Amino acid sequence: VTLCSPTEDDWPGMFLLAAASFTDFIGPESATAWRTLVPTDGAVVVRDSEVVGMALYMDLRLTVPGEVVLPTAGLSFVAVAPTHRRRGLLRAMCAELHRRIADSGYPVAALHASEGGIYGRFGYGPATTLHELTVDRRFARFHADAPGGSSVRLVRPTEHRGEFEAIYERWRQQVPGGLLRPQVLWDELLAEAKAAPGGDRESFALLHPDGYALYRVDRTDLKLARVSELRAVTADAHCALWRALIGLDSMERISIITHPQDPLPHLLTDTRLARTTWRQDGLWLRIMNVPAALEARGYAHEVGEFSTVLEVSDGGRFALKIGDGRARCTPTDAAAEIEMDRDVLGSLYLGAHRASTLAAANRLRTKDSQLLRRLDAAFASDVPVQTAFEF
Amino acid sequence: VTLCSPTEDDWPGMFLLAAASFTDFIGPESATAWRTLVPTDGAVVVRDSEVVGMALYMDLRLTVPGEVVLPTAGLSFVAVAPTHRRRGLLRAMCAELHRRIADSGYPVAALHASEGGIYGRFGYGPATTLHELTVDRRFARFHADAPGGSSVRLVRPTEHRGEFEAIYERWRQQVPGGLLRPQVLWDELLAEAKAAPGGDRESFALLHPDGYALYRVDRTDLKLARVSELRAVTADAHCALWRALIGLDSMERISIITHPQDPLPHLLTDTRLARTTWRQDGLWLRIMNVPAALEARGYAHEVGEFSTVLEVSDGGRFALKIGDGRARCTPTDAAAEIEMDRDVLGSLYLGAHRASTLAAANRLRTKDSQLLRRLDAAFASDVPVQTAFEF
Amino acid sequence: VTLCSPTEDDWPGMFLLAAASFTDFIGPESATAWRTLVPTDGAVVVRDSEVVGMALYMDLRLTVPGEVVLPTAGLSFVAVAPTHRRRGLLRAMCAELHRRIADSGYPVAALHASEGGIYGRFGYGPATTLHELTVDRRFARFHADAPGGSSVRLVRPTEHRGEFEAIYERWRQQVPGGLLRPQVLWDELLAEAKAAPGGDRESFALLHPDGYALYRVDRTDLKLARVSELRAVTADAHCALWRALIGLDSMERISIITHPQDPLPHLLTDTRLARTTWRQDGLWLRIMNVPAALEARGYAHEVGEFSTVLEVSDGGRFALKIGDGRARCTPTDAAAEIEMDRDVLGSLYLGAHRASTLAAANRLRTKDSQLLRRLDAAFASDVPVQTAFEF
Amino acid sequence: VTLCSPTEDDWPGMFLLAAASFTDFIGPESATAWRTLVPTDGAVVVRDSEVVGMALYMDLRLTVPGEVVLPTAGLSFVAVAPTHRRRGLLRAMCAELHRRIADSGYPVAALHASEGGIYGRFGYGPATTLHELTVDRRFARFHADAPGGSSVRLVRPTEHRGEFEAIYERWRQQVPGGLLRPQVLWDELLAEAKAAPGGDRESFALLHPDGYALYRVDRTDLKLARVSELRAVTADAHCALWRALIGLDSMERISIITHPQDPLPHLLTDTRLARTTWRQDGLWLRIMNVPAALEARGYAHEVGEFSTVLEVSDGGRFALKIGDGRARCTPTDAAAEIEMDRDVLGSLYLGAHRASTLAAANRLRTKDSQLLRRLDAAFASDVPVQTAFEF
Ligand SMILES: O=C(CCCN1CC=C(n2c(=O)[nH]c3ccccc32)CC1)c1ccc(F)cc1
Ligand SMILES: O=C(CCCN1CC=C(n2c(=O)[nH]c3ccccc32)CC1)c1ccc(F)cc1
Ligand SMILES: O=C(CCCN1CC=C(n2c(=O)[nH]c3ccccc32)CC1)c1ccc(F)cc1
Ligand SMILES: O=C(CCCN1CC=C(n2c(=O)[nH]c3ccccc32)CC1)c1ccc(F)cc1
Repeated sequence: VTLCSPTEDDWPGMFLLAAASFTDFIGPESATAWRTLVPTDGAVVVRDSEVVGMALYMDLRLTVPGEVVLPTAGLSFVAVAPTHRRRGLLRAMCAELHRRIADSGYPVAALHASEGGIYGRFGYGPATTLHELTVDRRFARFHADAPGGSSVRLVRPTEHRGEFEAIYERWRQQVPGGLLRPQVLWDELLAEAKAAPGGDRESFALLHPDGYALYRVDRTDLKLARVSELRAVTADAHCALWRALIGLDSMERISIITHPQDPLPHLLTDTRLARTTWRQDGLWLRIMNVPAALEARGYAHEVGEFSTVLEVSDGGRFALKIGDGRARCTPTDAAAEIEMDRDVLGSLYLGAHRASTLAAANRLRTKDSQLLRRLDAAFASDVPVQTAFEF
Repeated sequence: VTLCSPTEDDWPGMFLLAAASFTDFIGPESATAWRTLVPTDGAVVVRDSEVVGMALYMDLRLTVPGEVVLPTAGLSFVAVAPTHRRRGLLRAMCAELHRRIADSGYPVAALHASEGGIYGRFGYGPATTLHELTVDRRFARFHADAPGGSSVRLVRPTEHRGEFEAIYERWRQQVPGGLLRPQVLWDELLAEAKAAPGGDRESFALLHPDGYALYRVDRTDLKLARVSELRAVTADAHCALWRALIGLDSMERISIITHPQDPLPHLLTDTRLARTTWRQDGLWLRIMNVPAALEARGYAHEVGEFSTVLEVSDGGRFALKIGDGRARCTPTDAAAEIEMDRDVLGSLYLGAHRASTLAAANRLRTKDSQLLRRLDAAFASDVPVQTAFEF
Repeated sequence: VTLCSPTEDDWPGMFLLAAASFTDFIGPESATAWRTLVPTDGAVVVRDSEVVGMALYMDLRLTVPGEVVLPTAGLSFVAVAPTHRRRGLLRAMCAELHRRIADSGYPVAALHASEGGIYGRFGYGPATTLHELTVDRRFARFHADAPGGSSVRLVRPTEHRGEFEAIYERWRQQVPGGLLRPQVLWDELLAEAKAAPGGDRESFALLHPDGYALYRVDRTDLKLARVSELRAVTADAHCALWRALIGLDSMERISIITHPQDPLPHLLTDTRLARTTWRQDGLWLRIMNVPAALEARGYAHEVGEFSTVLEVSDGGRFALKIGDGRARCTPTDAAAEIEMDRDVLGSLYLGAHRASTLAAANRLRTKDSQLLRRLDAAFASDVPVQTAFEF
Repeated sequence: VTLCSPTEDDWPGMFLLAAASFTDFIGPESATAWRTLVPTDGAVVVRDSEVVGMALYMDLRLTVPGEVVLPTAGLSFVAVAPTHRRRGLLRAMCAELHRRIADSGYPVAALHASEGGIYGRFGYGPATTLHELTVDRRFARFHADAPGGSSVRLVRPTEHRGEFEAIYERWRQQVPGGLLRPQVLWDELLAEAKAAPGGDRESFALLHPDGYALYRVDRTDLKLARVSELRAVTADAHCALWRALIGLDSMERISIITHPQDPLPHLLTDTRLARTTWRQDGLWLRIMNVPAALEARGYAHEVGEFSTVLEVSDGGRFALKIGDGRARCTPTDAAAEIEMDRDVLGSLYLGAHRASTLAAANRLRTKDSQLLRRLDAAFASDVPVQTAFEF
């Protein structure tokens, strides 16, 4: 019907659509807390009267390679009523928000995808990889070389908020994929930590000066401990926390949603005991401003200075010069040496996907295999890309 | 009791131990064919009279980064009788074969591990990663950018041996992890292709000028096609074969044991449809001669010349200079800048594991983070490491 | 229609009824081998022309407490056509065979029951207990006290028939529940040992001078080894064989159908690792001649001489005197002190069930609790009752 | 760090360790009620400041054969923080409590084991056997001989506390394994009887003058009734209650955790319908004072007077004379005829395990098989050993 910024009167209608669209809907109280991260004009609704479509973005701070922090539009709360499918409501809402996001001066937008087949056509590429490890801790023995053969304390999460906040803040600034976690999201996290009748069990924390793990026993599998979050600033902290987790003698299995480069398997005499049980796209990126994004991040120092011409499909053509870990990215009408869709650049941006891999799928086109190797090396992240928290 | 090279009289006793030790035992006829790959003095047995221990190596040819082919001792048929456990028979047999392998002039030994917790202590490190992808082909749609939007033929494997041989030979020479597949292993492969009463179903082949896929419907899950092997020399061949496999309209799912950098997910509009259902160590490497191995392989051209001192624990100390994609590796008593166990070098050698990841687990020790980045970049493989065939 | 001893012409019709009645039917060749154990007049058929009912008994030798061996009628191959149910054919056939068995001079009849609710009314009581133990052998560690901390050999069963025969013969004579295993059943056992296409895997043997285990990997669960049979004459042999079985390092689990008093759990540091996964009635006994049966077996020496009057319902009344491990059992019309149905006496006879337990269910009636304790102690078996082989 | 009796200030720290260690943790309110059973100096904590280890014992009254009631130290609430494993904290805490328990004058200590591989080395032997029976009540028909072919009432548990208390008190005094159930544990039991939102369903009671059953429908399997507790003083009460339970016509299955000698199967025309679905060690015993324990219990009258010399490993050597159902147990330096570890004596003490079975595992050593038979008969319990309630 019409596409508008919602009034205060629209939010009950938005909560109804949310409840009907999201099985994990956090409820009106929690949703109202997350609103404090939505700027003025950060939300659109379609009315037919009742809300049949909604989408918004939150003001986020995303760490990219080089420990550079970018202002980031975090898309969220995106729903079309089941009564109004195949009516181009998602396309209309995504076009309006992208317009507002671009005009506001955000260099990147980000989201978590409900399905993998939807956001590629709006220029979002999967930029981090979720990697679930399940450890059969009954067989787990630490390698002779593993650090810390206690510095770790078993604590109530709500009693050590200050220490978790300070450790997380250090973590998010040093890791590509890191997000600033504002105070309202700490309020929400520590509320979810407590037990619920017929719901999740009590959360516990393992606290080190340079890391923490939040974990809870699974609702139904009482021999599975699920680590909701492990933030370690040092290798010593990461090993110490895993020694403590393998010490949960009443559990058969410890599971964590981590990143592909988690060193956990190498801490054990049997690397195979850390089984990959699940893999999925994590954070998705849409590069809003190609030159601003490419100039902002740091590049591998190991690759020698090189120049090329990059065309993003309907996204501009640029003279790209990378040397001394920095990029210069300027307008040109010179012949393109590399072509890709905007989504592909998003997938390269945090170093989670190799240019060579995307080239092999013809998502990235060049006639120079030397240029491909140089892109691969340059866009690689020294610190492996991790996922911060879902939004 | 005693450790000897087996006589012809010992092989029936070895087949009994094999049958009792290996649920996948290929049987005496097939085992006798695989013997033709075992050199004179390539086998040891422990007798108590009956065979209570055995181990052997086969003469293999392994492709490493730089399209360099190394003579490789492939350990196989390693068994201790259940009556003679915890008697140091494995250690005795592994020490004797390694002695023979080293003296024979092999720069590397390789194996497939029955368990992950066993071969690390004998200096084997996991060097390739098996990555099972399962595609729900009912939802699978190819991306607009994907090549070849037919060059592929559905054929009987036994009728196109010459073409499979020629395609495989091109594949194995261009890919790190590639093994020469001798004639006896082609005889064995095409025998396993045929249907067995109460066994596997008939194997089919999809044949392209520059690639093939061997597949069969699963024994019990009649909606699952299992790709036993897909060898593609070009991206066009890889895409064409996957278009054909997604055309198996009577199947719900196509599964393949592939490598982490398989571009398949990027060929689809929904990358998530190519689900990682399983991950395990593939080929394990023991570097027998550190300087011969390190000098033999090619290194990334992107990293500028650098020099360091590498100590392998009880494996020598070496002045290591890497530049122009080549390494020089000479004896030194100069202070070590990098320390690691022999197994760790095996894990780095084909580029499947990052020095940075192993350093984070303290399996690789240095005080210079710049040196770590340079090792990471140098040991990286341009062509992603794949697994050839199990032995 | 009519009840007759079958002619040679009837056996094809009997094999058809067998095939249709028994999913485990051994087939006409094996059935013809088992016939050699059926005496002249050991079989009845009901014809309607076609066979609609059959039953037979084999000449067996059953060991009872005191190492006494009784001639035993082993009922088997009992079937009523699905076309002729609820026509009293089973009752007619059981009455005729029991008549022949009694007149032939057998003191006891025995069977394995297809269902638990059928044979009680014909005077059969469950006399042995099948107890399946499943060991998670990955955690299994032997106790410091366990014997034999090798005497055991891994062998092909067919190559050591003489040794298995000799060990079994010693076992069956010393254990209540022991059956003589004739030559035709050894022929049949060693034929079932070999692998079958789309059937069972190859059987292996662990051979000690004073015991053997026959085992095979499960058809479908390739991490489960099933022990079909373990016959140990000494505790040393039993422990040595279990050390070897726990040495099957490619298995997660070892299962055995054993007896409730199997000492296996006490050999381990964690008794709980030997899990009871299944329990069922094994051998069923019908006491044909009460005085002959009661006088034949040995009794506990620990109980002092006592006298009572036992009435079996429609089975006679007897003055029963037990002292010095022997019983005298003579006719009397004196008042009964103990009453029970014939089936209950069968359940007491091998010591598998306590008189006190059966009394608590009112299956055994007396007004003297002292008499109950004395029966309990007297009928107890020093050597625990085991099950020999199914028939 | 240090091992102390806890102050009131320590109990919040103990509740945190409890919550993190025990998935079935009863919560601080219930735990505070169970404290009333812990004597002054009945608890130890290890502090590192925070609680990293705890253990306590409760004052219990345990019935042993001969209807003799022993003061019993019931170990419970035993936990080591996952941060402080493999630091000998359990050994230190168990040594201190055993010292206090011995000095206080308890002849026996008892516990329920979280795992089977832990308490044997501290002298605890499994002394009762939990036996789960599952009845498919749709097929269940009572035998002609079964008593009571109504005396039973369906009631709300909270309304008949006095009658349950009085029946239980009669039960616990007449059965080996019986525990006095104090008022606080009746308060706790009847609170657990009520329904919980997203928790257990409402409990019902079947009440007979001489027995009760407490049962509830399973949370998730709505065709399974679980009997939490059935206490029957007479066989008539036991049968009447089972007739009522088989009358739960909306259920497919009735399950109960009972003892191996439960007469239930013998009440049915098909004994096989009472399936053993689970078997585990119940109560564990550590004999603190060998002579006090052995002299306290009654022995079988059926065995004639005999004398032997018993050595408990690091537990004393004793002249043991058993006659007229009583034992005299005095110091001696005479040659040992029987040797066993302390844990083994615990396993024999309530008659749940036969000396012959433990001898077959070499956990009990003698050279006289006649002595073995006499021990077997003497330590046997006339009334079968049952399990009271878990602690
Ligand atoms: O509603 C959102 C975004 C929140 C997305 N959620 C995504 C992730 C979360 N969760 C988890 O990660 N595990 C959970 C289990 C139960 C419930 C929620 C879980 C929580 C948030 C919202 C609402 C109103 C706004 F203005 C702006 C935004
Ligand atoms: O026995 C071997 C090594 C073969 C290892 N196998 C390892 C891998 C194989 N397989 C598969 O990959 N899938 C299979 C399914 C059923 C049976 C075998 C399968 C086949 C070979 C041997 C025997 C005698 C020698 F002298 C030297 C060596
Ligand atoms: O047919 C019988 C009695 C045999 C009863 N069976 C009962 C037990 C056996 N089996 C097992 O124990 N496991 C088996 C697996 C597959 C097939 C058979 C199995 C084998 C025998 C027979 C036939 C003709 C006669 F004259 C007299 C008697
Ligand atoms: O915490 C204990 C011992 C209690 C052991 N539990 C063991 C057995 C029980 N349970 C069951 O049997 N089924 C249950 C289901 C849900 C919750 C508890 C269940 C309850 C008690 C304690 C606490 C403080 C003390 F001072 C002294 C002692």
